[PDB]
Amino acid sequence: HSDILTCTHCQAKNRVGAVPAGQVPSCARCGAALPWLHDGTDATFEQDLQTSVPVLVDFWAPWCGPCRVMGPVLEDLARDLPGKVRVVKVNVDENPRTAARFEVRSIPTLLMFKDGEEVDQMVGVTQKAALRARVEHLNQLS
Ligand SMILES: [Zn+2]
Repeated sequence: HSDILTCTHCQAKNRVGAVPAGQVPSCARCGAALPWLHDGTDATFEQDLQTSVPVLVDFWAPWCGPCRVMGPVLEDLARDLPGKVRVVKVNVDENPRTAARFEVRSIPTLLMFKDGEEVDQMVGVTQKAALRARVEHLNQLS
């Protein structure tokens, strides 16, 4: 599974799938760290968690009103913190095993993982500044 990550600096489209642990996606044209935001599936979820950077898993659905608001916020978060967070979007309509696994009840639900373990949970709309603060906090590496 692969997704296009667009470089903020030179505009290059970068098709990126699995990322070796210890590394973060970078632009193949100019070298800059990419905004690491992409779709995740039941099939890919365990691999999506195998990174060092904080992993922000966004359970969303087409019919969910607040998801239309939260999408752009997560997009800005990944752009502002390129390579310091991995945003994994999980369409619950299409990925029922992972939604059930984490006992998702409200849409949107945002879960934050660190080294494979759930470390935070945010139901409903969350301000981007609070998200940024929790991500930099986790980047202290704790
Ligand atoms: Zn670039």
